[PDB]
Amino acid sequence: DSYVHRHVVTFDETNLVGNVYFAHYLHWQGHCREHFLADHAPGVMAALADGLALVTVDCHADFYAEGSAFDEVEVRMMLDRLDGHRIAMSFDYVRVAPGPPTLLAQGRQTVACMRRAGHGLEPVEVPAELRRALSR
Amino acid sequence: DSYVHRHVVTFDETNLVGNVYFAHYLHWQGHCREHFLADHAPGVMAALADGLALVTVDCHADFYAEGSAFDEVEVRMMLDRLDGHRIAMSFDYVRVAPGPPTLLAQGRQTVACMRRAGHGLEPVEVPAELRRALSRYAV
Amino acid sequence: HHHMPDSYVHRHVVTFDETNLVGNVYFAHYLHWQGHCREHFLADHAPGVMAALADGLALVTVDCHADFYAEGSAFDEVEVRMMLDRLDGHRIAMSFDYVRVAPGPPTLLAQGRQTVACMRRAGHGLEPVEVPAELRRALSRYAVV
Amino acid sequence: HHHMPDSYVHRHVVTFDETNLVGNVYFAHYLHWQGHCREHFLADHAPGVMAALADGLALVTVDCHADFYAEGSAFDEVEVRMMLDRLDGHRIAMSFDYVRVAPGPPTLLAQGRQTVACMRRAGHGLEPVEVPAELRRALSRYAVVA
Ligand SMILES: C/C=C/C=C/C=C/C=C/C=C/C=C/C(C)=O
Repeated sequence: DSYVHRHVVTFDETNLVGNVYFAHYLHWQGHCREHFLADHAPGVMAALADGLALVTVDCHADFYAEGSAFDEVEVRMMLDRLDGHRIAMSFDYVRVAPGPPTLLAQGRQTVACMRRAGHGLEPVEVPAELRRALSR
Repeated sequence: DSYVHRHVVTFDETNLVGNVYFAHYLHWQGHCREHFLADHAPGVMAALADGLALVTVDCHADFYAEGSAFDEVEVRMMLDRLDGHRIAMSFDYVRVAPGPPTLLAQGRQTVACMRRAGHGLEPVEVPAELRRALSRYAV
Repeated sequence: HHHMPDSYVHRHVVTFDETNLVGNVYFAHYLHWQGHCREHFLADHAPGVMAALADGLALVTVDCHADFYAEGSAFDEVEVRMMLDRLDGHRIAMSFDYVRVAPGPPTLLAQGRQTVACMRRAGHGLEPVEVPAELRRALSRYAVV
Repeated sequence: HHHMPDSYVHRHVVTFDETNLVGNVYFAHYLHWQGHCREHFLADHAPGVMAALADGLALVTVDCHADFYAEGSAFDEVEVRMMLDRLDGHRIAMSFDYVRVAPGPPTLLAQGRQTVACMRRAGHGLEPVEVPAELRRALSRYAVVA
C-alpha cells in the first residue's frame, strides 16, 4: 500500500549533464511528505503553526537511472516504522512516462515530532490523526 | 561605486540547455541584498529576526549572454530610488572569470519594508540605517 | 477574480521549500513557475516542440518581470494562468496571472511577463529560429483570451 | 603536528531562499551544499577535472545521506567540511561536517555523505571511467584515517 506523489520534471531541475540534478530527489521527499500531511492529516499540518515541529532527523537517496525534463515520476511513499516520536518513511521514484516504468532512485527519511516552549524543543508522541493516517 | 556581490555559478543553477537557468538571476538579487545588509546595515539584519520583513513589490531581468557553471559573476547593485517604505535597486550581472568581463544580464527590484500584524503584512518606514547605507554604499 | 480561467492554466500547490522565514512564498519562485507553466503548455499542446527540445531547439529567456500583490503561503493552490501577448518572428511574449484558488476566495497574488526566443545551438553560439508552427498554433488556440 | 587530518572547507552563507516558514534551513539544501562543496573543491584543487566536466566527463551521484543535529538560520556562516572516505575504482565516497562558525559558538548542524562515479557520455548513456589522476591526487590530501 503506497502513497503516490506525482511529479513532472522541469528544466530547472536538470543540469548541464542533461539529467535531474541529484539534490532535487530530496526536495521531492519533502513535497511527498507535505502532500501526505495535507491529504490525510490536515490537523497536524495546522498544528505546525501552533507548537508542533516535524523535524527531519536524516535522509538518504540511492540513484539508479537518469531522470530527464518532462518525465512523469511517481514518488511512492511507504511507512517503514513508527516509534514513539519518530516516523521513518521509504520512497521509490518511478518514471511512469515516457517509456516503460523505470526505477530512477530510492530514498528514506526519518522525521521527529517535537514540542518547543521556551528555548529548546522536546520529543512528543506522533499525533493520533497522523498515527491513524500512517497505518492506511 | 556599486555594491558588489560575488557569485560562483554551481551545477544546480544550470540546466540541460547548458546555461544558467533564467530564474536563478532573480535569486541572486536576493542573495545580493542580504549580503548588502550584513556588510553595511547589520542593525537592519537583526530586525529581520525580530519581525521586520523585506517584501518584494516587483522584479525584472534582461538577459544578454549565457552564464555557465563555474563562472564568477559579480552581481553589482545600485540604488535607483528610495521613498517612504520602498527601495528600488538595479543590478548588473558581470562575468569577471573566465575570459573578458562580460555583461550577462541586468535587473531591477523594488522591495517594501513590512511588519506582520493581526490583518497580515503592513508597510513600515525603511530604517534610517538602511537608507544611509544604500545612499553611501550602493550609488 | 474569476474561478474559471480564459487562458492556459498551470496548477501549482505551494510546498514548504518555496516558503521562507517571513512565512510567504519567496519572490523568485514565481519566476520558476513561469518556466513550469510554459513547459507544461508544451507537453499539453505542442508535444512535437517538446521533442525538438531534445533535438537542438532551445527556448531562451530574453526578459522576465513579476509584480507582487498579495502573499502566497504553503499549501496554497495557485493557478499560473498564461496568455500570449505577442509573437514576433522568433520571439514570444507571454503574460501570467497567479491566482490562489484555494484556500479562501480566488485571489490575484501576482502578475508576470516573459519574452522567450526560439533558438538552435550552432557554430556561432545561439541562432534565431522562427517559432515552430505547432507552437504558434497552440498559443493562438490555447493561450489567447 | 596535526593528529587529526585537515578537511577541505567550503564556506556558505545561508540565504532567505534556503529557509522555510518553520524559520530554519529547509533540509534538502544541505544536499545542494555537498554539490557546491565538491565543485568548489575541483576549482581549487583539480582545475583540469573542472575543465573536463564541460568536455564530456560527468560526476554521477550514486548515493547521498544527511544526519541533522541543530537548526541553521538565515545569515549563518556554515563551513561545509569535506573529507575523502574511500576511493574504490571509478567511485569516490566523501563525508561532510556542516559547522556553523558564525554567529555564536561553533555548532555542528549536520553531517553527510555522498558517493560519486566518474563517467563519460558515450551514446545516449554514460560509461564508467577511472578517477582522473589529478582528482585522486587532490582527494588523497583529505583522506579519513583509521
Ligand atoms: C504511509 C506514509 C506515511 C507518511 C507519513 C508522513 C509524515 C510526514 C511528515 C512530514 C513533515 C513535514 C514537516 C515539515 C516542517 O516540512
